Amino acid sequence: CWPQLRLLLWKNLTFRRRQTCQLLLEVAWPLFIFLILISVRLSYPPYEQHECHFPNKAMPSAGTLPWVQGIICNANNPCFRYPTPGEAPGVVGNFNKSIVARLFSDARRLLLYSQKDTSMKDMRKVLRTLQPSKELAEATKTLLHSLGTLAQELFSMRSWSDMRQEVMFLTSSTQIYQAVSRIVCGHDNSTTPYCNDLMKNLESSPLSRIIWKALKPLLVGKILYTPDTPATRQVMAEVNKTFQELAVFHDLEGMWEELSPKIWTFMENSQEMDLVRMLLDSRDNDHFWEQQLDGLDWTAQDIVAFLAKHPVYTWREAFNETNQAIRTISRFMECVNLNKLEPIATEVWLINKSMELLDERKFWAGIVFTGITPGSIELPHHVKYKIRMDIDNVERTNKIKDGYWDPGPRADPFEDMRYVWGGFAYLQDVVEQAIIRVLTGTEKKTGVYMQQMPYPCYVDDIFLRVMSRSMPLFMTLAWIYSVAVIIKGIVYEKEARLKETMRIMGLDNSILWFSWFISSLIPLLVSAGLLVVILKLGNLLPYSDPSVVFVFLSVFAVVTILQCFLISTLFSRANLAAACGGIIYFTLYLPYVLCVAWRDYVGFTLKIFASLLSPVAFGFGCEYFALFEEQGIGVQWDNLTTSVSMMLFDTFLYGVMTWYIEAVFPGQYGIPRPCMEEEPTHLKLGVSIQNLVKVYDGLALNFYEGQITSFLGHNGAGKTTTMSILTGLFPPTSGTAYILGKDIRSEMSTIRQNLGVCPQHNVLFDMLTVEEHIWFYARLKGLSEKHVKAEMEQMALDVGLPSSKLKSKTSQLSGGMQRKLSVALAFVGGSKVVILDEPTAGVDPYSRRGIWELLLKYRQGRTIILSTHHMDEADVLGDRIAIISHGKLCCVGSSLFLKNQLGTGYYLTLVKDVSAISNLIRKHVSEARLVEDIGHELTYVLPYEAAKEGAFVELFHEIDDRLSDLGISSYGISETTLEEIFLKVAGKGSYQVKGWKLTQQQFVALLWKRLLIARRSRKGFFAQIVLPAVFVCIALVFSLIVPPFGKYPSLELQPWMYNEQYTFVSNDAPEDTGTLELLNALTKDPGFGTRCMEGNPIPDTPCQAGEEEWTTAPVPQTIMDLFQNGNWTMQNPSPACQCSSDKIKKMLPVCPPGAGGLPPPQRKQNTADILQDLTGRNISDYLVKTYVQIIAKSLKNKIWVNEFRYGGFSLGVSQEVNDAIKQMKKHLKLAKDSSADRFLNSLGRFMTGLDTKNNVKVWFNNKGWHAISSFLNVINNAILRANLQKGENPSHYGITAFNHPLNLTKQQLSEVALMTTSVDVLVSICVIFAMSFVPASFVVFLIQERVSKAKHLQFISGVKPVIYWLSNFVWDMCNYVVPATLVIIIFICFQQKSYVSSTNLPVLALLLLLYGWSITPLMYPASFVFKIPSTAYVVLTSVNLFIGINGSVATFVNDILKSVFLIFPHFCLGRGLIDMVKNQAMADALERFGENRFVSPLSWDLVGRNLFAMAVEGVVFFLITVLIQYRFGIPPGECFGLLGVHQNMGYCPQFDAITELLTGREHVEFFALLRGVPEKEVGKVGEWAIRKLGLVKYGEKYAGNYSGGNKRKLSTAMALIGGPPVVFLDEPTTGMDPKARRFLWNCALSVVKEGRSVVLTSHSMEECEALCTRMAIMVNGRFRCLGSVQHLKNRFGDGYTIVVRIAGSNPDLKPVQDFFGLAFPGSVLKEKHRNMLQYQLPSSLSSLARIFSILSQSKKRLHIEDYSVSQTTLDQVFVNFAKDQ
Ligand SMILES: *[C@@H]1O[C@H](CO)[C@@H](O[C@@H]2O[C@H](CO)[C@@H](O[C@@H]3O[C@H](CO[C@@H]4O[C@H](CO)[C@@H](O)[C@H](O)[C@@H]4O)[C@@H](O)[C@H](O[C@@H]4O[C@H](CO)[C@@H](O)[C@H](O)[C@@H]4O)[C@@H]3O)[C@H](O)[C@H]2NC(C)=O)[C@H](O)[C@H]1NC(C)=O
Ligand SMILES: *[C@@H]1O[C@H](CO)[C@@H](O[C@@H]2O[C@H](CO)[C@@H](O)[C@H](O)[C@H]2NC(C)=O)[C@H](O)[C@H]1NC(C)=O
Ligand SMILES: CC(C)CCC[C@@H](C)[C@H]1CC[C@H]2[C@@H]3CC=C4C[C@@H](O)CC[C@]4(C)[C@H]3CC[C@]12C
Ligand SMILES: CC(C)CCC[C@@H](C)[C@H]1CC[C@H]2[C@@H]3CC=C4C[C@@H](O)CC[C@]4(C)[C@H]3CC[C@]12C
Ligand SMILES: *[C@@H]1O[C@H](CO)[C@@H](O)[C@H](O)[C@H]1NC(C)=O
Ligand SMILES: *[C@@H]1O[C@H](CO)[C@@H](O)[C@H](O)[C@H]1NC(C)=O
Repeated sequence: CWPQLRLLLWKNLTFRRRQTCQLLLEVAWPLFIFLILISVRLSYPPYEQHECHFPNKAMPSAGTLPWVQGIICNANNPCFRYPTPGEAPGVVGNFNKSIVARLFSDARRLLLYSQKDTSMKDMRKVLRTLQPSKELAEATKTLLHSLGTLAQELFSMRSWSDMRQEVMFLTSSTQIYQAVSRIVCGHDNSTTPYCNDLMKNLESSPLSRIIWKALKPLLVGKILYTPDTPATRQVMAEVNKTFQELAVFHDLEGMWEELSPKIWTFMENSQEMDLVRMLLDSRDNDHFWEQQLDGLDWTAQDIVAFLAKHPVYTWREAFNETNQAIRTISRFMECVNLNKLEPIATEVWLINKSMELLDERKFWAGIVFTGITPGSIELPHHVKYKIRMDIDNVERTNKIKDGYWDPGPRADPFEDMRYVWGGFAYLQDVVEQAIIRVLTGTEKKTGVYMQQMPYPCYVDDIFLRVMSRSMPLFMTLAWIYSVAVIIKGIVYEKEARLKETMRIMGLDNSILWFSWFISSLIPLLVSAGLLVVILKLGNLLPYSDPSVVFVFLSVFAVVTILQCFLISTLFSRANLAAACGGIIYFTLYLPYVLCVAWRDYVGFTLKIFASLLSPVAFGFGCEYFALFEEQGIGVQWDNLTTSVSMMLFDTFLYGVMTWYIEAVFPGQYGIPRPCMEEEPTHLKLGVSIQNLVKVYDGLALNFYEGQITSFLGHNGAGKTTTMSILTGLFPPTSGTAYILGKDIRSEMSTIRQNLGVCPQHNVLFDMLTVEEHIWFYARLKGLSEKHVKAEMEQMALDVGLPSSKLKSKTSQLSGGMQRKLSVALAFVGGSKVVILDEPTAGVDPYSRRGIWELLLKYRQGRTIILSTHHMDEADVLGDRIAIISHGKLCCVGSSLFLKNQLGTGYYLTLVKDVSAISNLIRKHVSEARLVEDIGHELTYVLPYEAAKEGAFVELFHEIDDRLSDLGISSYGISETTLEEIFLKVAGKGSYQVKGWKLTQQQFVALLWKRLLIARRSRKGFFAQIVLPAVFVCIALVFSLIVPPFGKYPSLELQPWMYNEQYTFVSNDAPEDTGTLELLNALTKDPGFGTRCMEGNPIPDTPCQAGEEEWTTAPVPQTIMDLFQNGNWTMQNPSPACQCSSDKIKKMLPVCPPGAGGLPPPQRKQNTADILQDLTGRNISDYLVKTYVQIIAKSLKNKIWVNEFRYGGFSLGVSQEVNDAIKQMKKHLKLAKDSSADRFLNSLGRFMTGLDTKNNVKVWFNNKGWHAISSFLNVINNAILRANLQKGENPSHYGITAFNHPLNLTKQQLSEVALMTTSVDVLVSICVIFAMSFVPASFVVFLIQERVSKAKHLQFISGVKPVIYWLSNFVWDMCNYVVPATLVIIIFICFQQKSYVSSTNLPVLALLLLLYGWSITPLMYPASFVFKIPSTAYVVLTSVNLFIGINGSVATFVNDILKSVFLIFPHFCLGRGLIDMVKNQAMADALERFGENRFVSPLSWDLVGRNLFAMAVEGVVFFLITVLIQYRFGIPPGECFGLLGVHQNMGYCPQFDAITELLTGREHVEFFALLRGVPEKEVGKVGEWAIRKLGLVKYGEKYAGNYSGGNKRKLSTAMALIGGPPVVFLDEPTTGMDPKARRFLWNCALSVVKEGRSVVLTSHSMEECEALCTRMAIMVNGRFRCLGSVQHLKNRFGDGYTIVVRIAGSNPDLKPVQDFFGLAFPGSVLKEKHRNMLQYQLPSSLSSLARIFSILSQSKKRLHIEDYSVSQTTLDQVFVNFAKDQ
């Protein structure tokens, strides 16, 4: 079994090598795919980012100055890469090095000191006393002390010394930025054009691009509120106070203008300044000043120089600088809108005013209070308010998350930070604080800070994940090509009956399947190894062992090969299977991507039950590979095992299914599973049949060695069954068959080793040479190398191709040479018993004679068993003819015995009065009669038993005597043929219709034929109507699940919008009662917010009742010992872990347990979430470590990891001045209703609104889109509930905030309407792909009818092919229209207002109609150049899909492009659909906004140009299709057969040309309707033709299910429908059966005898000599008689043939042979047998009387028993004419 496997492997490798066309592409396709993949990979490098923290943002309630400082400088999330000091639980600053803060603190200190200072009083007292004494010295000392204290207080500021330097340095790109960052924080018709171009150059400068967007809605915006309720009025007045807190710079200009002259005259010409300047320079005061100054700068000399009078830095310069600064800050503040408060009556007017202000580019958010009942009391204890703002300034409310998870803290300052720079959080906090202050009436000041949670050193490698999760597509493209190739190969080897021949030679299917598996696995394994190598080298899958991926790809190759072995058992056409394999593989892989989208509810059992396919298992393996690759550790030898096990189970299942289907459902050739002469005993016996039986008798026949015995039968008895049983593959019955002494049922393998079989089909492999065939067959026989070479040389010498030009050439020989080689190949191995099956089927007589010579040369003891339907072959070759019938043996014996036992007498033929010759013959012969009389031919019959006494000689002498009297020109005599013995043993309409009505009749006939072939196709090509239907159905059901992408509902800001989350509360500095009560109110019965309190005022979220436990999670002993080691302080409280080392890219840092440090006490807060106490713990490090470890643990299980925590809280701790200011205002220059009073009040308010007792940091995760506002509302509600007194039941006390964006403007609606292409193009492509399936049926029907089936056969008669094409187009439109209408109704069923509208439906309908009308003729010329059916479907579908994708990409993107792309109807339909949807969307947007537009879609600009374009395109395409086709002596009753005007000629093609879906009578009815037969008598003509050509019992049956004889009879019936004067036939009886060819011959004779000549061409000379009368051999062409029949047999024919048999036997008589040789001089020994001789006499036919005389005289002397004399045949004359060429 090993040499056979080696031979099969060699044959497969040689088949693969000799092509040199598929293997190089099989190698280059995956190479190109992976090169494109690595080229795309090299363009997207991985994005690495270090771990970093974010600063804390200050809200307006935490002070105006810190809020402004946080807004201005740190507004870009610098991600400082280190824990900022603001994240510490104690300090909430990070603005300690600010200069503005120091200046404000120094100003506050100076203001507080100026009240207690009384130096002015002492100076006035000294001035009054001076205007020496005792109290004068004490007064002077007190004045000096006060002056020294004032100087020490003034010189300790040092704030203006830096601000002045900064402002002079302000008046190179990074220098100004650094100066601003140092001065701020740490490290047109409406307004004047001044602020206009100020803002213009601010937007035009690359310095405030991140600051102007945040400062625009602060000083330009405007706030509106509804309704006009006194409670709303109070809360908005509080908001206005909060806003005007920073209005101190407004009333400063008036104060400066009022206090400038006073201070000027006080410093210029006042006595106080004079006394101060006089007391500064002296002899003893210098030491006092030097001591009081403590060595600081600006000594007394500088003091006198600065405070001098009439003057380098004098106080006048500082005065002018202060004046200029006040002037410029007033000019800046002049256009700062601080009156942003507008009350509106109702909501719709508020929205209208909001849109109007948005059109004016000055509009901030608007508050809408719900449930107020205008006219009410202070508050209803539950305030509900919504904040409406522009969609470009707030986060979207349609979704709360990004969808698919990805690393990254989402900290973009502009794209995902609209809640900060948009102004939502600030205004929300202000409104919440105002509501709290109005509800409680308290004076507490609690600040709120926004701290963002840091991220633990993430990297971005999304491309790697996408490539590793979408691997199967690129991994299986080239493999789909390869499996298509191998499927084509398998189906080609199966269809050519090669597997049946291998099984006949003694081979099992197991070894064939194994050889195919190996030959398909070798190149697949090579490709898998190369792909593994290129993946390891190209850094596409690094840190991965090549061995595991190599074995994975090997298992994938094995399972794909077994899938192909399963699929190949369902097809019978090589090209069709090759085209369908890739589609089947694609639709079998599609389940993987279908399941990967809905994997949220996919269980393990469902995955296992769905893992019966190979692509889904490969996808699961690739997902596991990606999961183990994204963490940098890779996959090595250590899920995947389950995937490999499922793939092996799939291989086993595919193998079992293949073994089952091959047995139960085989092809059209397999078997499905649930007158006796004396036997010559002088030779050897090879086969012995004894009582063979079957399923519905007795067979006793013996075959001898040195004889070529025949086996005849009607193919209906037990002849073919017995021949098959003798060859094996069939279980025998209760009988015996001893082949060379071996029983069939006993041993079958020993018999097949020496048994040659030659079936009807020639067995020759393609791409192979004849010497390779000989070698392969000889090696499969079982011979050694020397015997193989000897047999090859002998066969090359015997066949007749001893030349290197034919031995090394492929199967390019003629049919005769191929048949001769196939016959000779059955004699390899020295087989002692051979069984032939119909040799020389359709070869010319020369190749027939050659094969006969080869068979006679291979007769030396080989037991040749002939089996053919030809009688002349079995007569001239069969030595013992055996004819059986009815399953039993009827006759057996030699040719002479069978002809002389039950045959008829000789047949004489005279070729030129018929009564004189008949009377003479009846006078000479006893019982003679006339057989036939045809044109120049008279044939009679004579009894063979008569004329034995010597009457033959006298008759021949009488004929030769008066031969010139009669008109006979030549005479001949022959014997009885074997065909007669085998047969003995077993349309007109009375008038023509050709004319004007003939065209209409042909049109209606073609339409009727097409309707009949389309109606009877319920099982055939009927999917062309239901497949586009379901395609459009699924395309529409896919378009009803996509959101409109233009809706923003009212989203309630609550932290419970997510399923599960973790919270935390950190009580820092637990020594204050306020922080303790705030923590209590935050962790009391009401809970965090308004989730559950006296009910559930939030939809679809009920609260839990009982959950209260302060428990700690267990900890292993390892971490316990690690932390008992010690040295774990606040700084570095846990072992950190590195991330993204060199050459190792890690998505998240992995490190051993103990990263968090300790499990904090967790407790469920009765709100579907748990909180953990983090008091006294490092918040940032703990959060980072817990987040990274939780994400790692959740990703290690592959459970679609999502966010873990969202928010947490950290509580901590941070009038006299006002009183002093009031005293100063009253004490000095007191006034009222002036600018000074207002400025002092504003300054006092600003100084008061900057100190906060306690504060809370709200840690929020920016991954949640609405996480900051939710927890802000929560902490505001907690602050509200903490400020309640006397126990007001804080359960029903809460504040609810909403987020509802305003209505979209015109531009936004236009962009939303235009952004629908991403949905429209998919529907357009799906509709195009569904509608491009109808013309494919028409084009494949045209291809099927084009290959000599119906086109040329109808063109033979007058059919006017233009009318044929017109009828085809009409029927295609009528078929296309019904399906188009059905699709339109299906579309109409659904409610798609974009199409069902009264202005979109008829235009949609006519567009589809025109698309069909234009696409029908486009594919018409594609059927011309296609010499294969059932294959253009997939190619044309791929071309249409490519054109559709090209049009879609062109529409995606221009005028000239759209103008020239109109030639494609798919592009036209796509553009029409796109324009229709766009017009509908624009009209809907205009109706929604309040406009009116009635633009009809039928305008020539939008839609209507494409319609005319497609119409003219279809017209010119039909014209081009019509023009392409055009490319711009035989007397009556003479069968003049060529032995090499349209309506009056009949034609019969060689190959059968019938439709497989029509009946027998319908064919002749259609052909009569085409031949000008009236519709009235067309049925009578059809019935007449049916009765003439037989098959009456099969008149109503599909012609496709007929047999060869039935198809030939149908062709003959069609050939004589109209009754032409001359009918042309080509091979009428080919491969038929006796008793059936005689019927066609008699029909032809009856046709020709009625005065209608026939012209028949064929290869069998027996049919020609039995039918034709004049062998018109047109060597020179045209018409030329070649001397009839008998004339040609007597003129150029050979001599006679005499077969003689001796009376004596055992074994023969040499004297008879000697006398026969001595009698005739030209006697040749044609065949010498035992008791049987035959001889040939050339050039001695004219003396036949003398030959008969000598035979009669020698019968008694030579002891002759039987004799026979016959003439030459027609095939002998043919080979004689062809041998001399
Ligand atoms: C919670 O836990 C985290 C870590 O788990 C703690 O964060 C640690 O403490 C500091 C955070 O404020 C970090 O100190 C910084 O370290 C930087 C690293 O630079 C190098 O440091 C190494 C020593 O590790 C030196 O040999 C090198 O020469 C480098 O200096 C320092 O650069 C940084 O110094 C600052 O530089 C800036 C700019 O020059 C100055 O303006 C500034 O004044 C300061 O000098 C600073 O020393 C520390 O690295 C960080 N991580 C670790 C592992 O310690 C938190 O502190 C914990 N929470 C609490 C409340 O303690
Ligand atoms: C809300 O505050 C604004 C300014 O903070 C107030 O507008 C001031 O008063 C009148 C307009 O009512 C103007 O003459 C002033 O110039 C405005 N600005 C300043 C700085 O005084 C407004 O009156 C306040 N409204 C309510 C209802 O309190
Ligand atoms: C608003 C009014 C009341 C402020 C009055 C205080 C002003 C006039 C005084 C107090 C402190 C003084 C400053 C003290 C220090 C210096 C640094 C020196 O190199 C230039 C002069 C300069 C800058 C002085 C300018 C004048 C000064 C700013
Ligand atoms: C006789 C042999 C040598 C030639 C056979 C032609 C083969 C190689 C060509 C002709 C038609 C081609 C197919 C046409 C359609 C498709 C569908 C597409 O989705 C995958 C490629 C696939 C499956 C092509 C594979 C290669 C193909 C089958
Ligand atoms: C900043 O912190 C320092 C301590 O390092 C402190 O002295 C200073 O007052 C702080 N600045 C503030 C709170 O503005
Ligand atoms: C805003 O949109 C809502 C949503 O339907 C609609 O009811 C309202 O009339 C619209 N208002 C304006 C001014 O367009």
